[PDB]
Amino acid sequence: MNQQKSLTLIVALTTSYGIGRSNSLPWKLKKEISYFKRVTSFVPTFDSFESMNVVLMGRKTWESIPLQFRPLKGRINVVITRNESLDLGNGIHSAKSLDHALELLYRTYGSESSVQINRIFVIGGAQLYKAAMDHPKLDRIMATIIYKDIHCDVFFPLKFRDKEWSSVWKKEKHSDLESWVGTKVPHGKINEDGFDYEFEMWTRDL
Ligand SMILES: NC(=O)C1=CN([C@@H]2O[C@H](COP(=O)(O)OP(=O)(O)OC[C@H]3O[C@@H](n4cnc5c(N)ncnc54)[C@@H](OP(=O)(O)O)[C@@H]3O)[C@@H](O)[C@H]2O)C=CC1
Ligand SMILES: COc1ccc(OCCCCCC(=O)O)cc1Cc1cnc2nc(N)nc(N)c2c1C
Repeated sequence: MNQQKSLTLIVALTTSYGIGRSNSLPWKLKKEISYFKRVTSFVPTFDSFESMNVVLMGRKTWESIPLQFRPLKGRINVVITRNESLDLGNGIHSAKSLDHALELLYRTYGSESSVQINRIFVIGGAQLYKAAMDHPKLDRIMATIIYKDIHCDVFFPLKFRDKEWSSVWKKEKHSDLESWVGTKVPHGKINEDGFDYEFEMWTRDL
């Protein structure tokens, strides 16, 4: 009991794979955040009685989210950290690795329990993404591609959209994205505050 679910990674990144600048996001993208929330939150209606999605995040990502938005509402939050928090203890799930998080969620949210887990998301940390790209249950990347070389100091660790990884990672038809995300989603370039981005969904075979 531990191999059940695929992991999905969700990320926004520039075409040079930049994702972060001063333990923050190098952009301010109200719509993009709104997609993140909607993807990360969606549970099919029949399952929305009992089921919640899970968001897994590195410790530096936890801190870098404005305090008023923590925990991410309507999703089971787990922060990955070797400490043995200390979190500020406080009823926010904690684990020292991606697999220790999964084990905790299965123990905590089992057949028995009131709440049921629907999908599991890795929402970041470059360090946590690195561990997720190595994990053999990671089969899906919901990527927002930012068409600008915004200066970054933290990078996505694997060039999954580049030719050297193109036999492993495959970009899906937009209708397959909408279908996976349960909603109609903007297709093509979107422009908030000065640059174009778009929503992509990438997969690999387990
Ligand atoms: N553009 C986007 O889509 C997103 C960008 N970001 C950005 O990425 C940056 C943060 O990335 P990064 O600095 O790497 O930090 P992370 O958010 O991955 O947090 C790093 C810390 O998380 C714990 N951790 C992460 N991975 C593991 C692991 N495999 N095993 C055990 N513990 C782990 C910490 O442990 P310990 O307690 O020991 O410190 C480690 O120091 C920020 O700028 C943030 O804004 C974040 C989310 C999304
Ligand atoms: C540094 O990470 C930040 C910094 C500030 C921030 O502003 C608060 C918004 C919270 C309200 C929405 C909700 O309730 O969900 C959010 C995040 C997380 C984030 C943002 N975009 C994201 N966009 C994508 N494509 N992927 C991610 N993984 C994102 C992730 C983790």
